Amino acid sequence: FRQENVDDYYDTGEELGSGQFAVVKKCREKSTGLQYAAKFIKKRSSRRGVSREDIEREVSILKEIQHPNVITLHEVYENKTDVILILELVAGGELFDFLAEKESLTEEEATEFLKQILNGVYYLHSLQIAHFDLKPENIMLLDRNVPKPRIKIIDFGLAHKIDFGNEFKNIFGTPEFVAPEIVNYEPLGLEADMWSIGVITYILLSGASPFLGDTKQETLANVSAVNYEFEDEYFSNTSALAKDFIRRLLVKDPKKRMTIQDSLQHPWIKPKDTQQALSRKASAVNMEKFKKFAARSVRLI
Ligand SMILES: [Mg+2]
Repeated sequence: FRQENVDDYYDTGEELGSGQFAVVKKCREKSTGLQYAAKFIKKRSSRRGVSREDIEREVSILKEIQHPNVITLHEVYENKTDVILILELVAGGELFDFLAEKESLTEEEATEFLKQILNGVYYLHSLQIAHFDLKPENIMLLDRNVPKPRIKIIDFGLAHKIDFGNEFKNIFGTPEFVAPEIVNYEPLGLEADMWSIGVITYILLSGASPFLGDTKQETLANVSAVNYEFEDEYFSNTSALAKDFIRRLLVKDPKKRMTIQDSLQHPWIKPKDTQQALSRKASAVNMEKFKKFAARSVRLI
């Protein structure tokens, strides 16, 4: 990690964000004039700060990843109190906020945006990296003011390189979005991201959250038992192909769940014939419900 003062290389401005042991400022690199985001992460052994091990794992994954749909790490600095990630400036806001500004969305147009999400995940999974926190607030746009906005997956704070010879178990993430193996403290791997893609998709089409209960206890029980329905109220204009794609992801047994590669060949994403393309063209997002959803931190432990 770079030992120089980040201020010698960057001018820093306004706060873009803050979470528990971090703050994000917009910054401009002095030698090039280009803008980035600088995330200052408080170093911890002490119940304040992020552990060295977690900081290093997240940085080691960011340094590896280079793909148009995943946020890029520029440089990393360190002083006595922080680690500072200089990151690509991802300034278009959340995908669902952007989609909720539109009047309508066919299933065909929704798959367009989903496909960029699938391609970023396809790349991560091909490097044996599980993201482990896929949910709408981690799916952003690079710049909303262009003909075809680019999706960026962000926030690799929970990402792990999958180790063939050693099971990984942990309890983390947001209850609405975590796979049953996370709720049951079972072996975790790439499949958990696939389940969360199923949840993002179900919400994208309906504006409803599939497993959400009135309490945290109920949500977790719903997740663990895979207890969800496609209610007519929300899903009466959704194609059978959509619902099949979701059904193939929201699967208790991780070995039976569709993989990223399968997902990208699914006929709802890649129709094999005219009939399938027409079925997709005839269905559309429940935009009135989806707008309420977009207009509405939360942790497993
Ligand atoms: Mg986030």
